[PDB]
Amino acid sequence: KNIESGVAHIHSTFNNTIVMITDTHGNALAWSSAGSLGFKGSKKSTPFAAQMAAEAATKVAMEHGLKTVDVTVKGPGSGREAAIRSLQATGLEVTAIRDVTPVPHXGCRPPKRRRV
RNA sequence: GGGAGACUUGAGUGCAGAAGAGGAGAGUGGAAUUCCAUGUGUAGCGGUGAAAUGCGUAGAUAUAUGGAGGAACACCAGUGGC
Ligand SMILES: [Mg+2]
Repeated sequence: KNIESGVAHIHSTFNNTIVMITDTHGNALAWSSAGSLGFKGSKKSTPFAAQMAAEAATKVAMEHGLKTVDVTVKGPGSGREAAIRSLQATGLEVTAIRDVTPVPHXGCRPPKRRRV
C-alpha cells in the first residue's frame, strides 16, 4: 500500500519500451509502456513514447506513496534516458542508475541475420 | 657406379632449457537462453518499411525468488599461439 524505497525497471527494446516500478524486493507496484498509451508501430520506439510511459507509471507509483527509486536500464532502445529523466520530472527521486543488459559469456546461438 | 677405409658440416641421439586454444580421457565453473514453480502485478506483449499471424484476463510481457536441462565458452584476445 505505502512504500518509501523502490526500483524502476526500464525494459527498452528497439520496438517498444516498458517501464515497471517495483519495491526494493522486486514486487511490482505500477507499470506502463509505450504500447499501453496508444502508441503503435515505430512511435512505440521513440524517446517521447518512452518519456510518456515513464510519466504514466511514475504518477501511479507515487499515488501509492513512494519517494525515491533506483533505476535499472536494459536493452538497446533509444528511449532509456527519456524515461530516466521523466521519472525525475514527474516527482520521483532517482538515486542510482545501473545497466543490467544481459550478456552471454560465450551462450545460445542467436537467430539468423535478417537477410538471406 | 661398385669395393675397402677415413671424415663431420646434412640427418639423428645424449645432455640442458623454452613456449603453446596440439591431441585423447574424466571431472568441473559462471554468464545467458528456454522451460517449470511461486509471489508481486495489469492489459497488453511480440513483430514490420508498414502490418498481420502468434502469445495474454484459463493472469501474459515485466519483476522477484528458486528448480530443471542443453549448448556455447564474455573479458583475456593479438596479420597472437599450436
Ligand atoms: Mg524464419
